[PDB]
Amino acid sequence: ALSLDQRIQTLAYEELNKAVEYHQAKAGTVVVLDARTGEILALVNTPGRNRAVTDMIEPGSVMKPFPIAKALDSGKVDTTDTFNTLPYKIGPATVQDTHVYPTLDVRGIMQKSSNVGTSKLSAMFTPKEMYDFYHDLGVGVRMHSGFPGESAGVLRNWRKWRPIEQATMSFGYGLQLSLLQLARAYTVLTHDGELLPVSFEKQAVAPKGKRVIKASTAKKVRELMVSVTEAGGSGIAGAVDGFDVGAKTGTARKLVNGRYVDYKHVATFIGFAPAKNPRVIVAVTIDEPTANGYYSGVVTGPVFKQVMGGSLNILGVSPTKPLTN
Ligand SMILES: CC1(C)S[C@H]([C@@H](C=O)NC(=O)[C@H](NC(=O)N2CCNC2=O)c2ccccc2)N[C@H]1C(=O)O
Repeated sequence: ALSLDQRIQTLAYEELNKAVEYHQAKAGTVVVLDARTGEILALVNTPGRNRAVTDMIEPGSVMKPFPIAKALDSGKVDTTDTFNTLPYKIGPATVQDTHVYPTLDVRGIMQKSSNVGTSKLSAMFTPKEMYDFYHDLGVGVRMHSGFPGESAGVLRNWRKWRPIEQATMSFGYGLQLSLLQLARAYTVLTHDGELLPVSFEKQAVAPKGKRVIKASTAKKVRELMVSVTEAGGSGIAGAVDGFDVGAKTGTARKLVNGRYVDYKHVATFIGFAPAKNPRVIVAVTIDEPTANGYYSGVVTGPVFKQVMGGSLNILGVSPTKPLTN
């Protein structure tokens, strides 16, 4: 009846805890979705409540593939287009990357995780168009997974938005998602641009997605995302031997009385493989690591590596390129 694979479940548990202990972190979560059905194959939380469904976080940089997809789907951006990625101001506040480049093409924006570049891609759409796009991805939306305490997330209405909000949401702040809503949204990337329902039951009928982007655009985005796990990309720690992996890192500062603090982070890592035609999505978040680094790449990449590499094995998926080990 249940779609949870005990072997992936066990693997996800062990590796989650090994990372949480190692990094002296408060809490953490792993979800593993079927990339074409939305079946949950694994879902684990450090002890306590089912954080995967009940808790909402700001996605940060693991949001960025979505505005990017939107740009490309519209016809207004091509994958080769170059953008000005310098710091710029919207009223008082300033939008910037942690490493400054003067320009990046779209592929640069993904591989390096450019806040500015993502917000330049966002800025070509009306508030309504971005809202509608995030809503269609399930941001702020009940999933009816069948779990109790299901968080809807938060998606403030576009009629209310200050201009800075459009921009900050495009690179992941001022909006909130359960890790499970976030994994789900990635089915748009994996299921040829159709958002899938999520369920913990084996399903007897093909599930029907809602079309959000073209099949051609998901394909292009998945290829862009391979850059994240190769040299020059922020998720190199996440690479799995034998396979190209489309992934996205995200490190977020936390909100304490509504101001962002520089001594408290949430590390996230979501990816799928094989990149060209994925079978699986793996999502990791770890909250408030205190030892042995705080970046997505070093905190959540290794966890992802082991859960993805062990899932592909367990499901009888063969390596698509030769090992270098
Ligand atoms: C370190 C990174 C490469 S920057 C980028 C990105 C997305 O996650 N993270 C940020 O832009 C994030 N900013 C952030 O939290 N806030 C909150 C409100 N405004 C704002 O920008 C940050 C975290 C740590 C140091 C510097 C910046 N991805 C990181 C990755 O891959 O771990």
